[PDB]
Amino acid sequence: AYTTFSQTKNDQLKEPMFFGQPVNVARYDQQKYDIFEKLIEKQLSFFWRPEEVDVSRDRIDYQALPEHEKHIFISNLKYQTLLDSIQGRSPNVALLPLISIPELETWVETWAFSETIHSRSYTHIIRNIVNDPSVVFDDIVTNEQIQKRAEGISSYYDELIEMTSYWHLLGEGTHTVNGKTVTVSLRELKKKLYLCLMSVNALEAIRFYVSFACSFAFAERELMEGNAKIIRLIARDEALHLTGTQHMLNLLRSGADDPEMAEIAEECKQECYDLFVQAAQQEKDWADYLFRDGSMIGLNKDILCQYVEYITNIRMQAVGLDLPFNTRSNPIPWINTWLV
Amino acid sequence: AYTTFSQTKNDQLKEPMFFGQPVNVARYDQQKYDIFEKLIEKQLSFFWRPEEVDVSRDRIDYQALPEHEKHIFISNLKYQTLLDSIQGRSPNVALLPLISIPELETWVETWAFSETIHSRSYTHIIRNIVNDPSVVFDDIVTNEQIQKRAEGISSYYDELIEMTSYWHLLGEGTHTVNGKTVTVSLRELKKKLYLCLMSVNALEAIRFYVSFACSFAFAERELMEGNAKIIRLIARDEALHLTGTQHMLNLLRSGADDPEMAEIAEECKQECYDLFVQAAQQEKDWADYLFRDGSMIGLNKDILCQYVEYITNIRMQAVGLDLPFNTRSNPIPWINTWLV
Ligand SMILES: [Fe+3]
Ligand SMILES: [Fe+3]
Ligand SMILES: [Fe+3]
Ligand SMILES: [Fe+3]
Ligand SMILES: [Hg+2]
Ligand SMILES: [Hg+2]
Ligand SMILES: [Hg+2]
Ligand SMILES: [Hg+2]
Ligand SMILES: [Hg+2]
Ligand SMILES: [Hg+2]
Ligand SMILES: [Hg+2]
Ligand SMILES: [Hg+2]
Ligand SMILES: [Hg+2]
Ligand SMILES: [Hg+2]
Ligand SMILES: [Hg+2]
Ligand SMILES: [Hg+2]
Ligand SMILES: [Hg+2]
Ligand SMILES: [Hg+2]
Repeated sequence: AYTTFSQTKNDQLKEPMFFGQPVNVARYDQQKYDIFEKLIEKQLSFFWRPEEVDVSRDRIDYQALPEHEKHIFISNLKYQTLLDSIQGRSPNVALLPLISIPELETWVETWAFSETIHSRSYTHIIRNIVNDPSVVFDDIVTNEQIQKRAEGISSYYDELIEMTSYWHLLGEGTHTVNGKTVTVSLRELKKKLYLCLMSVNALEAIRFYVSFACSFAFAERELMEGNAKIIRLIARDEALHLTGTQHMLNLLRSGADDPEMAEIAEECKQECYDLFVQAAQQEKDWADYLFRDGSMIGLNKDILCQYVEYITNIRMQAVGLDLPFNTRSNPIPWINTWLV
Repeated sequence: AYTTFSQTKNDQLKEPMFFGQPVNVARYDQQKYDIFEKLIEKQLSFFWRPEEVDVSRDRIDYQALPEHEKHIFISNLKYQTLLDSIQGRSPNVALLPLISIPELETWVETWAFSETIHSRSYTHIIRNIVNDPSVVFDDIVTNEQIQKRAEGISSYYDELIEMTSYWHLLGEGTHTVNGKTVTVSLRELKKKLYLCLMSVNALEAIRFYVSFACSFAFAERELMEGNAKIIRLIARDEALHLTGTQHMLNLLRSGADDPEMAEIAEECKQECYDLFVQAAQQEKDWADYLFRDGSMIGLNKDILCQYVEYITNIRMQAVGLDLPFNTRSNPIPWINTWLV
């Protein structure tokens, strides 16, 4: 029941962010939430081209890196590549079919587009530091530790997409599909979308930042400067992306949008909390693999764990959740000079 | 059965453009088809911001225009706005769930993104020429003469999307849903995709170009010059978009990407031909409504009717279809000053 151009003349200012009438005319002279228009304008002002960044010396730096440092650097890069591969397509496939206001529709498409630029930058880096990129790219898919760290991301998007298709095809109700009873509940679909957004928020807010810390650890010793310039630019984009998710989530919580979403945000509060705790544990577990061949000065399992707890508390506080970790000061204040 | 990250390590150089394993890793160091990477590169190199175009004098030009000319200009602009509203979201929602090679996936997202910029440019123009943009935007959804084509375009996308959901959810076969038999055929889905792509090719290559003639006719008179600059940038992007659909269609019908698709194309060849003529006829009938109160310097019902046949022959020939109209040289070579 999805349509690329709804024929009903509706007041886009009164539609809910999600699950309302699909957007027909794309207009930007007015908006229900100006924050999304501001985010679009910001992201567009940040447009950058990866191939323009000089990465000619990163090859020399990487090649001369001790083996364990190569492992750390490349493992981190592979995870970043995984995230943006997923983030380039997922917002469009999973969220686009559910948006009912133009500013949010275009923000999602712009956001997704910016992630494809990130992916293009990783190819730019990879192709210029290793002889055979295929070894790196192929490993992203088969690496058990990389997929264990990311487990839950694609699966959540996939479930939401499947539930969305059932909704658009059959509508609300209890149906009989090939002899099996299938329930299509919009409230349940709203819950899935809501928790998906919270998961994406955690991906943006924590997963990416942990990886930035590892990238900039090399920038601190004046190595991989081409990669550093790129990660700085990517970080600037991710900051906008997480601002977008924090606002979507907090606006839904406010009850100023779909009233049902406000009820859902409250009822599912523990699930929100749980997914953050789970994501944090995954990031921590990754350290055992990251430093399997040795650590670096200022970058090891303990420092990584402290940073995960540090940033997780900040991000959870930002969306109204209790803090699961002991409070602490930034374990790696040097990261500030690289962010924003 | 769609996934945002297929867990199987596959050779992306050997997958078909569509219906293969969903793209997992986004890489750009290699490609099955170079054209899509080159198109991505070109499109990124053409990035532009509408707000940077001075449209301060279009206001007075528009007010000074005779009433029938205001109708011509605004009706045309409304149609362009409709086309890009649909094109900003549809390639993403309709094609992403079916693409199996990374270069094509990112091209589609880049292409769709470029369309959102176009939509933003129309808002820039409209808000600077009428005082109350709402009157213009609302008429787009309700305008009888416009919605004719709108529904026809949306239909192809909407049906493809619906059939794609059934395919991902139930797979091929004869299923039952609430007492009704629902048959899912990959062959029929492929035909749907082919028809849809041909329709988009006609939209990109014919519908847009007819509107460009309508727009640049004013530019020739040094009127609505801000609009002219924007449409010129839009036409530059559209040339890339049509290049992309022409390659997709030609690769699908030759049989080098998927034998079944080549077989289907030949099968529904007559349908495709009438599909194109129909689209041309619609643009013709439109030119009518456009001049139902008079003509202007350089454009009228007949000259526009001639341009439609001229461009249609060229575009249809490009994708292996017979020529429906008598051959002639360009009716308005002056338009070349503004096109690629
Ligand atoms: Fe990213
Ligand atoms: Fe992001
Ligand atoms: Fe366009
Ligand atoms: Fe286009
Ligand atoms: Hg999500
Ligand atoms: Hg998600
Ligand atoms: Hg890391
Ligand atoms: Hg780290
Ligand atoms: Hg829940
Ligand atoms: Hg919550
Ligand atoms: Hg810790
Ligand atoms: Hg299509
Ligand atoms: Hg289509
Ligand atoms: Hg026209
Ligand atoms: Hg025209
Ligand atoms: Hg056909
Ligand atoms: Hg056709
Ligand atoms: Hg004619």
